[PDB]
Order: sequence, then structure tokens, then C-alpha cells
Amino acid sequence: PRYLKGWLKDVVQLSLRRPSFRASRQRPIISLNERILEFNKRNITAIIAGYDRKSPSGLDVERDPIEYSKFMERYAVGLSITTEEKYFNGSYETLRKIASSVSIPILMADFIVKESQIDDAYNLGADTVALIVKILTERELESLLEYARSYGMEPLIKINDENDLDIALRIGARFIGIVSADWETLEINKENQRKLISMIPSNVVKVAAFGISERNEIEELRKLGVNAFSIHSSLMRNPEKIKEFIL
Repeated sequence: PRYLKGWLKDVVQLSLRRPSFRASRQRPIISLNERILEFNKRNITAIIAGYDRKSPSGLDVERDPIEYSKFMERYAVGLSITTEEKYFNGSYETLRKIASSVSIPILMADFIVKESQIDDAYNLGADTVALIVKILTERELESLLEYARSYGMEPLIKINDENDLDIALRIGARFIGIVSADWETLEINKENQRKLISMIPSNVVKVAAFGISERNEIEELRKLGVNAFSIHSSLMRNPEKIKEFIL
């Protein structure tokens, strides 16, 4: 990975050490990005509903992940399941249980820095993963992008500034997440958002991520060309808001 400091470095060191999970996938790949395109064509608001047991910024929601997913399965274009253990209280076994329980696309939300974690996602039933430009060298990015593609996954490339975007297009990303967060503190930061989204090629499926809590935010972003919306925290705290977000 790249030179890093603080909590982000720590989670990356953790992820480098993550042992591989023994499992055989009993479910086909259900393309998240293609299902986003079908929602777009059918005029249905595409929400990617996230499950986080905890977050490093102090989210702590006990909430059964199976019932949460089956509920979200009715309204969501896809699920985003965080499997990172230390800061998010996630697990591989939670993802496996949910993957057996739902027939919509699942993105494994973790800090991917090695091929083994892509084997894991695949073997556990995930349909895709995200790759973070801030933590990966462009050579690691290129390598992991091809590795995921060889499994039939189109990964979401997560960017949060103009340099990240330049790298994502260089590697030929077709599935981009615009993260409106400061990586150091995980405070919402929507300064770059509207200008980053305006730079993205129209043939790339764009996902807005982080700090989305209102339908107005979603509506404004749909007019700016955003294809889908990743929402974690607001939905963990109030699962019924999914019925508002798709209005």
C-alpha cells in the first residue's frame, strides 16, 4: 500500500494480516453496476444500503443483520456489508449468512490491499468489492482491478479528490464512488463533491458515498448525473428511511 499514518495505516496493516476464509460460493455473481443501470433505465432510485455493526466515529447499533438485509432487499439496488473487524465490528461470517439470505448484489465493504481478500469476498458470496485510491499504489490498483475482473466482478473505485479521479480513469475504472469524507477524521466534507461529479465521464457509473441523510441531497445529485447512492449510518439508525430515500 501507499505511505499512510494514523487509523487508516493501522486498518491497512490489519488487512494485510487478514487470514483467508475457507468457503465455496453457492450463488452466482449478480452485477451491482449493471443492476444500477437497469434501475436507472426503469427510473427507480438506486440505494446501496450499508450494514455497519459499529463505526470508528462512534456508531453502535445492535440490529439483526439478517432481518435488516431481508428488509433492505425489497427497496435497495444492492447491499454493502462491512467485514472489517477492529473499527467496524464486522465479520466474514456475517457476510456469508446474509449472502445466503438475499438475492440482490452485495458489495463487501472493507480495506482491500491483497488478492486474498478478493478470494474471500468471492468465496463468501459477494458480487463486488471497493478499492480505495488513497491506500493503494496505482500498480496495486491496476493489479487488483484485473484480479477482481477475472472473477467477473467490476469493483467500485473509491476516490475523494481530483488526483484520485485521474488515477481511476488511468486504470480504466467503469464504476466510481465519490466519497465526501475527510479520511483523517471521517467528518463529512462535501466541498469537492459537486466539482468531482462534474468531471466524471458519462459512461462511468457514479456512486455518491458518505454523509447522505436526506432525500433532497439524493434528488440534487440525481440531476447532477449520479447513478446510485451509498447510505450506511442513516439507515442503520432508521431502516424505515429507505422508504423515504426512494420517493
